[PDB]
Amino acid sequence: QIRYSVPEETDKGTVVGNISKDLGLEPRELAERGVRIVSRGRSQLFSLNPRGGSLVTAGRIDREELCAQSTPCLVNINILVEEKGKLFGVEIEITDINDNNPKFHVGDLEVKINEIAAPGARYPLPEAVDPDVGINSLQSYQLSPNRHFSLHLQTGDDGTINPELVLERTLDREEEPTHHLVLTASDGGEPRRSSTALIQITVLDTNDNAPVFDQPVYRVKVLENVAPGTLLLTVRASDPDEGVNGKVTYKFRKINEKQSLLFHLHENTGEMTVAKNLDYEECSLYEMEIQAEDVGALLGRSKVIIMVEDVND
Ligand SMILES: *[C@H]1O[C@H](CO)[C@@H](O)[C@H](O)[C@@H]1O
Ligand SMILES: *[C@H]1O[C@H](CO)[C@@H](O)[C@H](O)[C@@H]1O
Ligand SMILES: [Ca+2]
Ligand SMILES: [Ca+2]
Ligand SMILES: [Ca+2]
Ligand SMILES: [Ca+2]
Ligand SMILES: [Ca+2]
Ligand SMILES: [Ca+2]
Ligand SMILES: [Ca+2]
Repeated sequence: QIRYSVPEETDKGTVVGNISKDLGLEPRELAERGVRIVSRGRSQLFSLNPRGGSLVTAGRIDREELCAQSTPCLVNINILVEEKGKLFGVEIEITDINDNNPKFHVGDLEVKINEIAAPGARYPLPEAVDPDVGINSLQSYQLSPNRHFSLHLQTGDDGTINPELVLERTLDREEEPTHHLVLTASDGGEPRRSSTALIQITVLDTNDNAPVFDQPVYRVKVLENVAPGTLLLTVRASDPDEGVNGKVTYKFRKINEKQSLLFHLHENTGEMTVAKNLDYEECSLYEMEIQAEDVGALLGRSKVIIMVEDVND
């Protein structure tokens, strides 16, 4: 019939309730009337103090290991007055305290997101478990300020929380490849508890940058009697894409139908040099079309105007 209560994580010899008064006895008589505890299970976590006629704690008491998720933490014990032959039921409540903040299961999480991803996409975030329940349980999720994302606290009829990261501004690894965000799980206590997990956004690459030359039109003036193999020009095209998507290949547009090449444009480094003596060819003005190509078959087109200056006259 009796109901007591006691805070958790308390010490040994801590009062639970004035049992001598509710038992119809007197303090000194507690040892005299031969009343003891019938220790069945968790009832062993308590002991009787016959000196002051009280029920006291005799071991470590923590709701997390005893009750945890259950809203009421109750321990029902049976106390027997033998001489009177009377039995009594004692229900004991346990107060939850804040000694267990919301802790994540991972200290970090990497989210691989491609640039091509349009706003509206969503990627799951870690969750922190709260051993304590109530106000001393997980209360909020805070996300460090960014420009491309937003913390969506999803909640269904299930009851629990689902923190998902929503993209609302397109990413671009050609500008910024990685991002570092902070996921703070907070708890309402005194002071407010909290833990944090790291969120690394790894922006994967897509081939969206087409090759683009340094100049629409390349211009060079060289004497006809210049030695073959002379470095006329160093052609270059830009492609900020990652690795294979950034590999640029330079070549003449009409390279396939040509017979004897007058100039050699290197496939990789794009170095344009003299192949044959320009004097014998007797050409005074060249206007050649060149192109640059990546593995995505994206083209860049440019021109090169070679003015050949005659010597002997
Ligand atoms: C998480 O947030 C709390 C405030 O809610 C801090 O007290 C704690 O140190 C951690 O930064
Ligand atoms: C949680 O987040 C904080 C940033 O507020 C980190 O400094 C900490 O190491 C933990 O990952
Ligand atoms: Ca506790
Ligand atoms: Ca607790
Ligand atoms: Ca807590
Ligand atoms: Ca891009
Ligand atoms: Ca790219
Ligand atoms: Ca490219
Ligand atoms: Ca000549």
